[PDB]
Amino acid sequence: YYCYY
Amino acid sequence: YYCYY
Amino acid sequence: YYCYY
Amino acid sequence: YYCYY
Amino acid sequence: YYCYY
Amino acid sequence: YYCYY
Amino acid sequence: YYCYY
Amino acid sequence: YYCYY
Amino acid sequence: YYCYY
Amino acid sequence: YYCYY
Amino acid sequence: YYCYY
Amino acid sequence: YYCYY
Ligand SMILES: O=C(O)[C@H]1O[C@@H](O)[C@H](O)[C@@H](O)[C@@H]1O
Ligand SMILES: O=C(O)[C@H]1O[C@@H](O)[C@H](O)[C@@H](O)[C@@H]1O
Ligand SMILES: O=C(O)[C@H]1O[C@@H](O)[C@H](O)[C@@H](O)[C@@H]1O
Ligand SMILES: O=C(O)[C@H]1O[C@@H](O)[C@H](O)[C@@H](O)[C@@H]1O
Ligand SMILES: O=C(O)[C@H]1O[C@@H](O)[C@H](O)[C@@H](O)[C@@H]1O
Ligand SMILES: O=C(O)[C@H]1O[C@@H](O)[C@H](O)[C@@H](O)[C@@H]1O
Ligand SMILES: O=C(O)[C@H]1O[C@@H](O)[C@H](O)[C@@H](O)[C@@H]1O
Ligand SMILES: O=C(O)[C@H]1O[C@@H](O)[C@H](O)[C@@H](O)[C@@H]1O
Ligand SMILES: O=C(O)[C@H]1O[C@@H](O)[C@H](O)[C@@H](O)[C@@H]1O
Ligand SMILES: O=C(O)[C@H]1O[C@@H](O)[C@H](O)[C@@H](O)[C@@H]1O
Ligand SMILES: O=C(O)[C@H]1O[C@@H](O)[C@H](O)[C@@H](O)[C@@H]1O
Ligand SMILES: O=C(O)[C@H]1O[C@@H](O)[C@H](O)[C@@H](O)[C@@H]1O
Repeated sequence: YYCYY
Repeated sequence: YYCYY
Repeated sequence: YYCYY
Repeated sequence: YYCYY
Repeated sequence: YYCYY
Repeated sequence: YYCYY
Repeated sequence: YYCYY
Repeated sequence: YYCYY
Repeated sequence: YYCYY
Repeated sequence: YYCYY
Repeated sequence: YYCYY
Repeated sequence: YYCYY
């Protein structure tokens, strides 16, 4: 799960 | 904002 | 599953 | 908002 | 259990 | 995608 | 328990 | 992704 | 890679 | 949603 | 590596 | 969300 804000 | 679950 | 808001 | 499941 | 994709 | 368990 | 992905 | 337990 | 939604 | 990489 | 969201 | 590496 990786988020790039 | 993009998330890769 | 990847979402691009 | 587009999601690619 | 109900999922709404 | 939202699930309600 | 409800999750909103 | 937010879950409300 | 297998996902079970 | 469970993924097994 | 297995994740259970 | 629990991951078992
Ligand atoms: O675009 C970025 O700044 C960063 O994005 C992340 O996903 C990459 O792992 C990192 O190496 C990049 O520096
Ligand atoms: O359009 C964007 O900003 C981003 O969209 C994501 O899906 C791509 O993985 C990333 O490389 C892009 O920078
Ligand atoms: O790395 C991936 O498998 C995917 O990552 C997503 O962000 C991109 O939009 C998609 O084109 C790629 O196929
Ligand atoms: O990468 C893909 O297979 C698909 O991704 C979707 O977002 C595009 O609308 C579609 O035209 C592509 O064929
Ligand atoms: O919100 C919706 O569009 C739909 O959501 C589903 O869960 C309901 O069973 C269906 O009757 C609704 O039309
Ligand atoms: O905020 C949303 O888009 C959705 O969030 C879900 O939890 C609700 O069951 C659905 O009726 C909403 O349309
Ligand atoms: O039924 C429930 O407990 C919950 O279901 C979720 O989808 C709604 O977003 C939340 O407002 C409700 O409190
Ligand atoms: O229902 C709740 O207690 C909480 O649910 C969260 O999603 C809301 O962000 C928060 O403002 C509420 O206080
Ligand atoms: O557990 C399940 O319902 C399903 O899980 C999938 O991964 C299997 O390919 C399918 O044969 C099963 O019926
Ligand atoms: O605990 C669960 O509901 C699920 O957890 C997953 O990791 C298992 O592959 C699946 O067979 C189970 O049904
Ligand atoms: O195959 C595996 O290593 C693992 O796959 C997961 O889905 C099961 O929940 C876990 O008990 C197994 O040890
Ligand atoms: O398999 C393991 O080592 C561990 O996996 C975790 O998910 C269990 O909560 C923990 O009790 C086990 O000891």
